[PDB]
Amino acid sequence: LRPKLSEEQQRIIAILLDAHHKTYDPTYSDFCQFRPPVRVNDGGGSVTLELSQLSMLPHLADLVSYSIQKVIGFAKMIPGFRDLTSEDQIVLLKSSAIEVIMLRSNESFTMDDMSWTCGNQDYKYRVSDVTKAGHSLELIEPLIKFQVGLKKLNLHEEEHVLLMAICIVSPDRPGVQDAALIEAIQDRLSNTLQTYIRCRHPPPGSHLLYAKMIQKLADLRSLNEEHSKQYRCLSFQPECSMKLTPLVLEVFG
Ligand SMILES: CC/C(=C\C=C\C(O)(C(F)(F)F)C(F)(F)F)c1cccc(CCc2ccc(CO)c(CO)c2)c1
Repeated sequence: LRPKLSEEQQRIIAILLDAHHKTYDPTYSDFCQFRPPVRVNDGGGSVTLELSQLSMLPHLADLVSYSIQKVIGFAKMIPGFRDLTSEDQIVLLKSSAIEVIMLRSNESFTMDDMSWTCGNQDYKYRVSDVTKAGHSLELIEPLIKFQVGLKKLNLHEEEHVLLMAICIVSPDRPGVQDAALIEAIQDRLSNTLQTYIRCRHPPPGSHLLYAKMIQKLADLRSLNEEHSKQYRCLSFQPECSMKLTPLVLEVFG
């Protein structure tokens, strides 16, 4: 059966697409406002050198901080999100932050050279740039694999924004109070996504796509955990706080 999208589901998709268009700048025009990227010589991927310099951290931290602000903006536009208490809203935002950033960054990710390309050489981010910010291959390699896998799903923008919404409105996040309400909102979103795939996504992929998308959400949980561990290590580096931002410190601290 291929039921048609209800008027409510059509509205949801329209709202989410609009929300994304208002919070994701495909030209990355604000990136020049961040502290400048600095790339020190580290062909050997020396952890000691990377930690002593953290050359790319100010720039990446500003980019992630900027991204978190956009995600907060996007989340506020998710139908039903504002029906949640402020406490639950913040809990969901802090816990899904890095995951949603990983998902949204897929738009700049390119398989041409496996990088996040946001402009000229200066704003092209490779595995080496992320290691220069203090992260290790234990996170980066799996992240790249995740980006490629997501790219290969060839998601429609409608599916992309629904996936980000579903990621944010997860009832299984530690600290949530009204799990039932959150689950109701997520179910409304998941049903919209399943209905959309069944009647708008052409084969080969009309089906099976939903399961693959849900598996990406599970993958994100593992990446989230690894990122938290790496952030912990990074925070132990003296003077690291100045290289971050108040928003980043609160969300991951
Ligand atoms: C390895 C994971 C990570 C960031 C980690 C950052 C921090 O741990 C620290 F400290 F290092 F700064 C933080 F800030 F969290 F604390 C990361 C995840 C996904 C991508 C990228 C690459 C860059 C890119 C990001 C976001 C968007 C859009 O938001 C776009 C443009 O699409 C490009 C990096």
